[PDB]
Amino acid sequence: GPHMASKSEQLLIVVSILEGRQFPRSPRLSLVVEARFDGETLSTDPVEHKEQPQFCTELAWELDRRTLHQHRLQRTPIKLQCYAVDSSTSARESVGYIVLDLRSVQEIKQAPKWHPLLSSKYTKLKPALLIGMILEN
Repeated sequence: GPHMASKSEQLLIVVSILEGRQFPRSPRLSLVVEARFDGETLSTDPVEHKEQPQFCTELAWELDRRTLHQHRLQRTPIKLQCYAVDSSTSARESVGYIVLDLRSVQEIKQAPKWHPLLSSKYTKLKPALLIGMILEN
């Protein structure tokens, strides 16, 4: 009819923020990673600003397969920013960003990979995040 409903499988996109490398050791600071996908922001809880920070957090969004297909075609990003948080002054500062896209994410799983932070505040070495991305069921 003139109005047509749509049905497709409900899915979870799960982004795993596993760990970092090549950060400066900063005992006064912590690190938070925030991810935004399609106007929905999720954040890790602060972890120590070690050289190899242990984020160990999954961030999950729900969508259906037809909406996912559209996001692939539009190359809708999952936008990550990494923040150094200074609890002594309740301040934070972006120390770099990563842009992920879903073009390849599938049930058929892919191994996590290292993504360097772009526009990094920490210009010695190459700070990076180990990130996994999967479609769950």
